[PDB]
Amino acid sequence: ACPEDWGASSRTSLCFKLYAKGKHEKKTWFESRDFCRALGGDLASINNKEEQQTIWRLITASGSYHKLFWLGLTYGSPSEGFTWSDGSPVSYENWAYGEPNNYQNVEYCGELKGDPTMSWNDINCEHLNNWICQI
Ligand SMILES: CC(=O)N[C@@H]1[C@@H](O[C@@H]2O[C@@H](C)[C@@H](O)[C@@H](O)[C@@H]2O)[C@H](O)[C@@H](CO)O[C@H]1O
Ligand SMILES: [Ca+2]
Repeated sequence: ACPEDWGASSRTSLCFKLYAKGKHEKKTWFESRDFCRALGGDLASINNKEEQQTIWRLITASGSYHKLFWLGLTYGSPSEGFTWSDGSPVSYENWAYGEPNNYQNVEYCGELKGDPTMSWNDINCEHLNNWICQI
């Protein structure tokens, strides 16, 4: 079961919460990770298409599209490539076309484009974004 405002009550329920903020309250990737971890959770990992649907549904209920959200995607070692901050394997991927491209060699964190594509892009970790936590 999920906490109130994070999901449903069934044993298989996955718990996510959107944090959409104005520019003066958006956070870097590391700040967002720390915020979610302070609650006992982490930045959201999207481990399969079912979790993707869950998050997309939350976005539709928000009444706001096209927003960008930090996910728990962070680059590891050169041989690892991208990892999830919660330690789960990156088995499922939904990178946008041509991503991750490490554009200009400065893109080590992953963001979700909150539109129907639900696609991922690697971007500079110091950008200020909205974020999604899990618990
Ligand atoms: C898919 C791809 O390689 N896109 C390149 C562009 O990078 C993309 O857009 C920028 C603004 C940033 O969001 C990147 O994280 C993203 O991958 C790049 O700007 C452009 C330069 O001419 O080349 C594209 O191919
Ligand atoms: Ca990129």
